[PDB]
Amino acid sequence: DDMHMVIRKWLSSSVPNHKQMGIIGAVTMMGSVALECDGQLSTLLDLVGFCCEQTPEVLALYYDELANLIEKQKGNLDLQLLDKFGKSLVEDFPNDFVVDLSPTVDGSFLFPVKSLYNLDEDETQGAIAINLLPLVSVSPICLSPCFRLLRLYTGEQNNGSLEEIDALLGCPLYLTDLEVEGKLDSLSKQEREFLCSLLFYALNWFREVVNAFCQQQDAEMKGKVLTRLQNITELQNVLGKCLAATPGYVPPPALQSYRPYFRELDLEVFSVLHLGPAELCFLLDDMCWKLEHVLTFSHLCQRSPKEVAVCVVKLLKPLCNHMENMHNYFQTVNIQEYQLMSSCYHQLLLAFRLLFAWSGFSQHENSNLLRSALQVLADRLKPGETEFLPLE
Repeated sequence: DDMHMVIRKWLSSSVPNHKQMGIIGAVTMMGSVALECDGQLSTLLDLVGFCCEQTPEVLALYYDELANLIEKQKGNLDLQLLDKFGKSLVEDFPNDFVVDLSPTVDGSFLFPVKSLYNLDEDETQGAIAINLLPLVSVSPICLSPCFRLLRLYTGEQNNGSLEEIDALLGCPLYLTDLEVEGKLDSLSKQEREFLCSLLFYALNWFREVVNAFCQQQDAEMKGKVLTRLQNITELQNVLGKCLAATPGYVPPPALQSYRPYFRELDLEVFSVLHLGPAELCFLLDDMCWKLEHVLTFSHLCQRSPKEVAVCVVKLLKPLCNHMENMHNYFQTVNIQEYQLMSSCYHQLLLAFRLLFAWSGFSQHENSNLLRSALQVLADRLKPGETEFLPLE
């Protein structure tokens, strides 16, 4: 009763500071049923809805709270209890964001709506699309939290996430013509600020979907993932020239100045390396930025440094194959390609030093991990047959 009272008091508190802590405590309390349980939960969620039904940012934090809850203890979460609280999203999401994809879309938008980036579905589900342009003018901020929770719930209900949300991967996106990026001066700080926000939201949506679908491996899925990665790098290249003409801008809470505003990239994404130069440079930059902090940001901190180390060591073979390809190219050997390859090489070596300089290898418990990594490198040198050779 005391906990419920303090949670309700914080929910009704006028100062926004710590009001988010109310929803944090609410999801923490709901975690207690993660083995008449529904009554107190219903009262708490009624209070939360009353105190945040008109707050979009609070709704975003609420969805993120469920996402973190499912991610943390998704192994043995109760299916029926989770469904009884989360059944609303199945109707909430497509009714809000899943718009019709008819070609007769019209309105008072600043730029025309074009169905860019048609997926592998050649008109199979043309009536389904993500109408971001009418939505910006259900709020824009909450899209990727809601998609994250939908993905996690579908993974809970069904082992393969394809059976529920398979059509979402190849959907088009409502956007204007990229050629307008050349005529930036025509914007006059009226259209430029409008389209900057839209470009950020498009990048965040693409990051969310590639984060969702990359871990699951199926026939032809990986090609769609790689094409989406190409779409991300093309959009980022457009955004660079766009933001070059913006003296200042404040993006939503969610060219490395805009690093923290992007959606966090899951550590499973680097399983994709098992590709052009731009995508490889982008992924390696993300990996190096993570290892520069962990081994010397909310999602990867959930797991210990030992888990990060074993996950990184699992990927050592494709890195070696890439390095050998770089060596062959440079021996055999286009200013842009030369710069890209030099950056990739410098990103490959920095990752190597950050792995091997990990202080935790001083302790004796991690002898097997270091022996395995050195075994991989030695097997890369010779034909094989390490046979558990001596350390020297």
